[PDB]
Amino acid sequence: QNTAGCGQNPPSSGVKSINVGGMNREYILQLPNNYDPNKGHMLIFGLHWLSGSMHDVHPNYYGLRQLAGNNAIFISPNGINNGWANDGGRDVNFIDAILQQVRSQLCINDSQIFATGFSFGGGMSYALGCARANVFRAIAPIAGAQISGCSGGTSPIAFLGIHGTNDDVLPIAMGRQVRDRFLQNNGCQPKNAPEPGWGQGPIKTEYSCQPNYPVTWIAFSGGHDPNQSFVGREIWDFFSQF
Ligand SMILES: *[C@@H]1O[C@H](CO)[C@@H](O[C@@H]2O[C@H](CO)[C@@H](O)[C@H](O)[C@H]2NC(C)=O)[C@H](O)[C@H]1NC(C)=O
Ligand SMILES: COc1cc(/C=C/C(=O)O)ccc1O
Ligand SMILES: [Mg+2]
Repeated sequence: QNTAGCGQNPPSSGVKSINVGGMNREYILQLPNNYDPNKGHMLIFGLHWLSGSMHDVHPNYYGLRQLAGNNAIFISPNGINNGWANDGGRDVNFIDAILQQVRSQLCINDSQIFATGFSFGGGMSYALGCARANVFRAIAPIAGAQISGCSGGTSPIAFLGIHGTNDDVLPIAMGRQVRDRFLQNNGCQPKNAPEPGWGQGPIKTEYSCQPNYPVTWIAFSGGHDPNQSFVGREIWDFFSQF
């Protein structure tokens, strides 16, 4: 179902500021090349990593921008202290405030709201899946871990996890913990997920879960690096199935 912003004159793309409980915070809004204000769009949050900023995720959005056509609106929010510590839920509240604002300004399909990010931004995507499973259709942490909290975390939500076997910063076992939570929440049948050897190609494992709540795990043989050529393709294909 489409939001109240449908049919309204659109704002401009660029850096926006927003008051969150007295705290001034900032995000980048990127409209598609051809924005039809009468068509419901996907909404994709891309979340930066530690010591990064919103300006590192924009303009490429982990490879999604080049694949998305006119179907998606992109948002790159800025973390406090170049991170997503999410103290007391303040970063979940930030996302709540962005959503309230953009849904009233833009034509968004409420069943196509997504979040993805790398490392600390993958932790933050996980926190949104824990606390806002009613809002987000799917999350895709890249080298994620439980480092931004997880309040709630019992509801199902479609999940794609990507992680490198030789990641020395957030070891892959931390990403498997995130995955295993949604294998339980989504009612997935137990299944072995093989992971590649050194110098071997990525291995994607698709689980059998409740119909609306798929779980996919992709392990690649590299390290702490989101710039693999399959990343944008796999995330887009996962998001566009809904
Ligand atoms: C908003 O998004 C939903 C889900 O993507 C759309 O519902 C889909 O409609 C297409 C039409 O063939 C089919 O793939 C399915 O029937 C629906 N997919 C689901 C429910 O996952 C919906 O049409 C979009 N637009 C509006 C106005 O709701
Ligand atoms: C190991 O624990 C942590 C790791 C990170 C790394 C974030 C990043 O690389 O983006 C952040 C916070 C942590 O508590
Ligand atoms: Mg298109």
